[PDB]
Amino acid sequence: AEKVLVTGGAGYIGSHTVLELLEAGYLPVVIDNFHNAFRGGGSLPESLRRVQELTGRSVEFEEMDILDQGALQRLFKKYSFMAVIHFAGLKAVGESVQKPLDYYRVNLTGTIQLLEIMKAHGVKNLVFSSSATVYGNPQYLPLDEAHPTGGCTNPYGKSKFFIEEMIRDLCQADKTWNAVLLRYFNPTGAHASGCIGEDPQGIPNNLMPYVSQVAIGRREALNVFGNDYDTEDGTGVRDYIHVVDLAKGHIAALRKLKEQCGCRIYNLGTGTGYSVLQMVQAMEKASGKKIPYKVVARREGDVAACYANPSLAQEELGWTAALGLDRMCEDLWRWQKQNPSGF
Amino acid sequence: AEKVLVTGGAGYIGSHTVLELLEAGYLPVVIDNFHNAFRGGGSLPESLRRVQELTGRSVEFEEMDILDQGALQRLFKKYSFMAVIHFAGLKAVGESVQKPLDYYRVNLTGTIQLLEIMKAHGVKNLVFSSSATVYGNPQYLPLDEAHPTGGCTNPYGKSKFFIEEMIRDLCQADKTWNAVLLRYFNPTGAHASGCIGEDPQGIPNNLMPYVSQVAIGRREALNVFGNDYDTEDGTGVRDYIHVVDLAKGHIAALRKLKEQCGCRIYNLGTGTGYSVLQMVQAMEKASGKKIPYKVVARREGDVAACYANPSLAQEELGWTAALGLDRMCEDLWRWQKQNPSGF
Ligand SMILES: NC(=O)c1ccc[n+]([C@@H]2O[C@H](COP(=O)([O-])OP(=O)(O)OC[C@H]3O[C@@H](n4cnc5c(N)ncnc54)[C@H](O)[C@@H]3O)[C@@H](O)[C@H]2O)c1
Ligand SMILES: NC(=O)c1ccc[n+]([C@@H]2O[C@H](COP(=O)([O-])OP(=O)(O)OC[C@H]3O[C@@H](n4cnc5c(N)ncnc54)[C@H](O)[C@@H]3O)[C@@H](O)[C@H]2O)c1
Ligand SMILES: CCNC(=O)Nc1cc(C)on1
Ligand SMILES: CCNC(=O)Nc1cc(C)on1
Ligand SMILES: [Cl-]
Repeated sequence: AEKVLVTGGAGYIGSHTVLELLEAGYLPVVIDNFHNAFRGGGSLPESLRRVQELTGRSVEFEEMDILDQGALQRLFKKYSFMAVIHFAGLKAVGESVQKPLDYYRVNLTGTIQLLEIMKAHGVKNLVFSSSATVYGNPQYLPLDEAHPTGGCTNPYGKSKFFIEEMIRDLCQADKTWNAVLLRYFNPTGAHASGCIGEDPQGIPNNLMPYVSQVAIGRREALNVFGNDYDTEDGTGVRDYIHVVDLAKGHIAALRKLKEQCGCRIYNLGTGTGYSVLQMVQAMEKASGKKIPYKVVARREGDVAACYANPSLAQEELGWTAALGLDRMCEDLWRWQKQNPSGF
Repeated sequence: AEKVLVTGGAGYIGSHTVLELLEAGYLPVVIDNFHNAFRGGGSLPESLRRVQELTGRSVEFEEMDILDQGALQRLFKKYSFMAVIHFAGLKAVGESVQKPLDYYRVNLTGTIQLLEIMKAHGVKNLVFSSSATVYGNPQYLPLDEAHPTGGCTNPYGKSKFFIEEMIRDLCQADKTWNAVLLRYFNPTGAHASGCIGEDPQGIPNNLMPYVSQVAIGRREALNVFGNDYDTEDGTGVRDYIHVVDLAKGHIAALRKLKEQCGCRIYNLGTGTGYSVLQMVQAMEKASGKKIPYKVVARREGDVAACYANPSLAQEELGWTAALGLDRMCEDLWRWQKQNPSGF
């Protein structure tokens, strides 16, 4: 009878997490304003319509904006939530630099309003979908939870760090609160059905969607930003986690809340980084297609390598990533091939 | 003609700044929600009614909350502002620890909404009243504008740092913006008339109100947290600026905006810290009263000395603080004697 609110649940990570919630026997209620999700032929976002088909279970959904205080108040009176998993936000790094106020409005004001209504209704159990960009430029590797946070170099990253700090302070002030902050890097891959996945609008900003678009013929060549890094092959080494593993980590965090854990922070990841060229090669193998690329200048603010240590999650969340590079690529490619234009 | 919006202009630093604006020939419009200011017998806050009397000039005033987007929209259509000086916020360091969400809501969401409406109306000139607590615990002294920021532990400090970062990012994204961030420590004293000053606060940020209250006989003794610090007399050395000098610094910042300066950051202060015992002594002299004190243990997290270097402001704002510790004490005492319960 108690429900789990999932904000931004129509999106890439959200929709995968809704599916995992349903399969694990929880009752999700999703809100989304369709900022970055596709509308289906019915009331549901297309992603969540397919989730219903994939699971045989229904998703309760309300189209609303977390910036709408009155809608939030109504939502919290209407449903009895035992916890909230918070994905609603803006997440494009390049757009954040250009439009910082939008990022701070949606991410900060949105989160503060959510926390306020949660507090008002005594829902004091939160999984926050954070970002390992909060660690800033790596001072050692792999990044663990003891590594410094802050000194991010873009508004997106700062907004994530600021939210973490607000949550930490809330939990300090009220020990009844339980919150799990999950830090990870690049979600990749798709549900094994190939029926849902990441559906970028326009030219993709992340590597893997771009590479899949090259493979499918929609793009000519991948731009590789620098090949003179202090890495094995010269290209940037980055951290890629299968979205299904990531979604399962959000479930493990939800369960951790039941232990009355207070404020906890965990990295989610495989513990192994891959270079740009390693991902291209893996996508060529998965796709059976040539993926042309062109080396261009380093991108402002990029470092040689960043990857996370997931040992703490393994020990305290009972969680490990099961899906490796080839699976990420195979699952991405299936989504791409089955859905050449996305939703 | 063009006006200067002063948010939180009914409060202590705000009201003094309004008077300085009037004396310098600007046209102020104040907004305040009376969260921490006293209502007068007419439409104006008592502070601003007395400012009118002091200057012989009128202050326009609207009672509204910076959290109210619709009220902000109406305000910016109603008046034509050339610039905004932003004091509206919560500012009790001790209260922030107990109620962090309120600090983040008012300070962050309030500022974001202000910046958004400013952008929407092409008002791109801001003086932000910041806090030198953004430097965190001193790594060297005196603190200058090159010193690291962030690493504040209290929510108030963090909120101020986060606002600075949002403003910096806004100005990075739009070079047409001009903003001056003013960092200072503890305002004290009062207008020389003795007719305005700081009202009794719930949770003061500094010892001066307590010392004045001991001298007036409202309190028995001052608690001195430690007398074994690495300082000349063993008591903690802290940074105090006369509120009139502070207010004049906000005017200097306003003028700097005309230079199309972009984002600029200046410390304001006298350049010399004062110990607890020096303040006691100075208030004894000013008051002609004995001020008993009791040395108690150090407060966890307190440092021996913390004060700001104001050289950059002299060089680039043409501004110096002229009023010293004795004057701060004399002016505080006059306000206290003329107005034992504030307004
Ligand atoms: N994609 C990544 O690489 C990545 C990495 C680290 C962290 N994250 C975090 O995950 C979350 C985003 O998830 P995603 O990658 O699935 O992106 P996404 O854009 O696919 O999903 C976010 C969802 O939030 C919705 N939304 C946005 N603003 C909203 C608002 N004001 N009210 C209601 N709904 C709103 C969008 O419509 C979208 O459906 C954010 O918290 C982001 O910081 C993403
Ligand atoms: N007093 C200090 O020790 C100190 C030190 C450094 C910086 N500052 C900064 O100075 C400003 C506060 O000035 P002050 O010390 O004169 O305090 P104050 O409380 O006297 O003034 C702040 C004013 O803002 C008003 N206000 C609060 N919330 C508001 C809201 N939501 N909408 C509209 N009005 C609102 C209050 O009613 C008050 O009149 C803040 O920006 C604070 O961070 C103060
Ligand atoms: C989508 C555009 N291409 C890339 O993401 N290329 C990259 C990423 C990194 C790192 O280096 N080149
Ligand atoms: C509560 C009033 N007393 C003080 O503020 N005392 C102090 C302040 C510092 C510093 O050391 N003692
Ligand atoms: Cl369950």
